Amino acid sequence: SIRLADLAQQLDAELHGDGDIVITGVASMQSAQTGHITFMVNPKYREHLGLCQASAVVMTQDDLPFAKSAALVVKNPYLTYARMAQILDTTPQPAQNIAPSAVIDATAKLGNNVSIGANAVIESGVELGDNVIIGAGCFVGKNSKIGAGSRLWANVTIYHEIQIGQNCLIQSGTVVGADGFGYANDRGNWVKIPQIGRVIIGDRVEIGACTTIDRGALDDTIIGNGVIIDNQCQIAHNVVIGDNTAVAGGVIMAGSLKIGRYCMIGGASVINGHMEICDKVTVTGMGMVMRPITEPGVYSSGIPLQPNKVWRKTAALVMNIDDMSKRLKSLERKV
Amino acid sequence: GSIRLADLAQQLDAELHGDGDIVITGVASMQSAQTGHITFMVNPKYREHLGLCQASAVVMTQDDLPFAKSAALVVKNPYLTYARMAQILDTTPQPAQNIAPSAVIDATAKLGNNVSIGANAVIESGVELGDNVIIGAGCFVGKNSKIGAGSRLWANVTIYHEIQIGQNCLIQSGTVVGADGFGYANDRGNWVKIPQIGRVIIGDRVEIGACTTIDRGALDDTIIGNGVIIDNQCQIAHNVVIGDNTAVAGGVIMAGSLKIGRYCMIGGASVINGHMEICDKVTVTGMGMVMRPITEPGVYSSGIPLQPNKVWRKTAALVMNIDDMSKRLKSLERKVN
Amino acid sequence: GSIRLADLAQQLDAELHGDGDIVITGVASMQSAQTGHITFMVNPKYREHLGLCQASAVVMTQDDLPFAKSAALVVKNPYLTYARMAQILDTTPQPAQNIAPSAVIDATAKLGNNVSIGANAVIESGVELGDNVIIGAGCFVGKNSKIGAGSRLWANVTIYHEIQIGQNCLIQSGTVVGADGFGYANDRGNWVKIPQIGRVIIGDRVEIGACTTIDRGALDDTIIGNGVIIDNQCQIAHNVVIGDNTAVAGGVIMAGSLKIGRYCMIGGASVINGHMEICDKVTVTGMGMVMRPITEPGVYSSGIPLQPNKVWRKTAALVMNIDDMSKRLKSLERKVNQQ
Ligand SMILES: CC1(C)CC(=O)c2c(nc3nn(-c4ccccc4)c(O)c3c2-c2cccs2)C1
Ligand SMILES: CC1(C)CC(=O)c2c(nc3nn(-c4ccccc4)c(O)c3c2-c2cccs2)C1
Ligand SMILES: CC1(C)CC(=O)c2c(nc3nn(-c4ccccc4)c(O)c3c2-c2cccs2)C1
Ligand SMILES: [Mg+2]
Ligand SMILES: [Mg+2]
Repeated sequence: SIRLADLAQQLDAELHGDGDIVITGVASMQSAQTGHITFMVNPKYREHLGLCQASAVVMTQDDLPFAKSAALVVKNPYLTYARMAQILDTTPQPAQNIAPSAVIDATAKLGNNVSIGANAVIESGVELGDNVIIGAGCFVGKNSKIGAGSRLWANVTIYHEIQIGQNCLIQSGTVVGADGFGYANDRGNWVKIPQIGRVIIGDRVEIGACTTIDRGALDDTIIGNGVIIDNQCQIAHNVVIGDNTAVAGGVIMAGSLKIGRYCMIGGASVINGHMEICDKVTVTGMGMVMRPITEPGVYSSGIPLQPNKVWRKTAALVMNIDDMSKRLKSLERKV
Repeated sequence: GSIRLADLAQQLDAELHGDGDIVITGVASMQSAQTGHITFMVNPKYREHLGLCQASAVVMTQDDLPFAKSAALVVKNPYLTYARMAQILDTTPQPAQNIAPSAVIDATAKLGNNVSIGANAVIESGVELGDNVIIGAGCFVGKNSKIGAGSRLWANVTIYHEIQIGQNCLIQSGTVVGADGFGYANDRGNWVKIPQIGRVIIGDRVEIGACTTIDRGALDDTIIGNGVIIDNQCQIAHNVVIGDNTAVAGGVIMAGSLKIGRYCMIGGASVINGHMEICDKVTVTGMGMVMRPITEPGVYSSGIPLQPNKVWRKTAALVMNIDDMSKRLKSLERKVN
Repeated sequence: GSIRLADLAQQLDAELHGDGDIVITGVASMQSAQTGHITFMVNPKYREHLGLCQASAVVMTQDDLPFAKSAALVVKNPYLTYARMAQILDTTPQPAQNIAPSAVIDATAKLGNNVSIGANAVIESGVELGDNVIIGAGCFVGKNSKIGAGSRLWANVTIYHEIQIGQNCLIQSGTVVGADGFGYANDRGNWVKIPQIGRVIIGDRVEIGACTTIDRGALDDTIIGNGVIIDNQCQIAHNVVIGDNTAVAGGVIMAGSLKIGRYCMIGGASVINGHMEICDKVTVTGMGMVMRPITEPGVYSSGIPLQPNKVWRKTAALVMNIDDMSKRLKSLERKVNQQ
């Protein structure tokens, strides 16, 4: 719990109402009860703010006239919401202290206040920084290093020789450092290319659940600082992702792709490899990226949904578009 | 477990034609069935082939009966009868039996009657496991989560904190329920984490495949209705709502705050945008690119399917330049008129 | 790990030019290579750059040799030689060594010689592990499953019951082999589970990436042939059959009862529908949408690639209205034909 006056101070918001109100948590506008602080971004929710039963509402100045409760005025309600939710976070830690069922190699190097959950497995030579938390059931492979403040939820797999920076967060089911998909071909038989590169993850990286990030073949797969990656993504060997880029759910990236800084890769996109995407590119969901992207801006692909009866005709016509083109050229020639 | 044919026929509400004392030991395909096996025929084209099936009994319709070359179980719906008899004769093991000494179970967890927990599973404080719940080896169940009676998790399932799972659910290995939704605010180009303090509510009789991820909500909850079936490798984002009885095939990727109605069918590898609604009784065919709300029931499709590469090159180049083609058509139309 | 250059050259069937007594400690990229490293050159545009490479030896072709600024191993196939020398000098650790005290192993399991089982792995009753099999930490191997000699599972792999895996396979972490196929009957709108009592049969020398799922069959079996390579995040549905030496890149989804032949190459993020067959020696390029059987070898493709969003908006609008474009074209043809 926190006093509304103290919360507004920490949030650099200006308070309009009883600063002695006690805030115990954050809630949506529709669910907020007494003690909750909430927020609004869309002006449509103005007309019925009197129906919201939160103790306080984070809003802008243009919103204040419509307020029907204590209000914290800020320039950016959504960012203030992020900050106040961190202050009022109820999320537990993946582990507390080192569990007696954890299996930790005697050559592991552990900092202070490291927590390791039940049945986690820590291999030889692993370095865990101060305040690192390893969840139940994780595996951390030989000589990997995890920087101070980083946290793995339950059942994360880190392979060997992996480097992870400070204050990262990796959700369950994710695998960092599996072999890249590298094979030579000897007369039709695949010949494995050992993948002896690594994965380097920077600081403040968040990776979702059941995402896979392969190690490089010789040099490294690199995730920049401040990158956020959603669930179900595949980051192939020797991919390089620039700082602060965001990758939404289910994105598949091929080997040796380079993505710049401040990019936004939409859900379920497919990005081919051995090419570069420049800074400040947005690919919208399901984008089929076949060529380098050299200019910033928003890019898209795909023919959207239609009723099935309509789609049948659309697809058949598109598949015969060469014949349509030939007929147009012939008609131009004749006219 | 072996069963007399007459008893199996009674449990299936089938009409027995043949020796009720035949002992059935399992279910098999028509081509693999041997003595002791029961099988089924759904396709009357195989009537002439039944003499090649070595099953001790065959489930079939009344129209099929004159063609039988074995004891027959006559039913109205051979396919449904097959599902029922396979359940009766199921050889699938349980994920665990009893409580393994290597499992780590917080003292405050509440176990119902006849709960089984497999080797090296981890059960956090405040967890409640209903009667007959089975947790597979190596699972994690997070703080205060509740799993209803008869639900079963295979090995290596991850349930986060404050998750509610109904009765008689089944969750395959590698699945993660309740990870953080993809919630971040942007501050001058830096991403600022939004704690995801909502939950996941999973209803009764829900089946979830392997390596599927269902994220918790930001403030309110991600909700999966009763009787929903979800295949492998699906992504259900934070604050998605999936209505009762909907089926989601493999590899479907859903964005945040999507609401899918009841009785929908979402084909494999579809991609569904967020902050929008799909009404009841909608079918999206495979690889559907769902970018806008769907407000009428029925069948919807997208995608330009495969062609020989030489042909595809022309299709793709012409589509990409279709604006020029459209302009040329208009210009030719004006010249002719 | 260290090996004299002359000995390495002999094991590679390479021709040594330079000091055979050089001690090679590992493999590196041309850009990263330092003393003790061996590297390779596949692209002759780097001949002028070899003086910037500080490897102790470089694998190259006879045509490259005049450009060398180091000991050289001359071979016909630098890329294949690299694969072989990377295997000889492999630094990849094993998933486990010996049998960990924290592993839980059913008394009825049968182990071959020199089996290793990692910490907190769980082995069910009736499992058979062949000689030199390695089971990583935290794995689960379900009842009666059999893993052939030399096969290795990395950490946190799940093998269900009644699964058969061949020799010298390799499965990366997070993968699930033998989960229930997506099988349901329907009773008045209620899904009725169909127990999936078939199996998965995986052949010899199969490599499977991370977080891939391969479901068991409904009655008969899901089958992966010998020498198949499957990348990460793939989905192989119940009763799929994949022929020998086929490669499947990352994120491919295959629906039930698909049959893929031998020597196929399935590009990343492709979607392959089921109850159909793809013949031998078919290449599906990335993101391919396969709706019909493929009966002739060769290369097949689908998809409309990326455009700037403002351009894409117009493209999508025109395509969605392509039927009207077709009707206008036919009408203009009748006019030009004087009808
Ligand atoms: C990173 C952020 C804070 C902001 C953001 O821009 C974003 C976010 N979540 C998304 N989910 N999906 C998605 C998921 C599944 C299917 C389809 C789409 C996107 O495409 C998402 C995007 C993007 C839009 C355009 C480029 S990235 C949250
Ligand atoms: C649930 C059910 C008993 C019936 C059903 O409706 C269904 C089933 N299995 C499927 N597999 N795939 C699939 C998987 C991967 C790639 C491509 C396709 C579908 O699209 C499937 C569908 C659906 C078709 C259209 C909408 S849902 C079995
Ligand atoms: C097996 C091999 C040594 C050779 C090979 O053929 C191949 C390889 N890696 C790939 N990655 N991706 C990919 C991954 C993610 C997104 C987009 C593309 C492909 O499509 C790949 C392919 C293929 C190309 C065409 C058919 S298979 C490595
Ligand atoms: Mg243990
Ligand atoms: Mg996908």
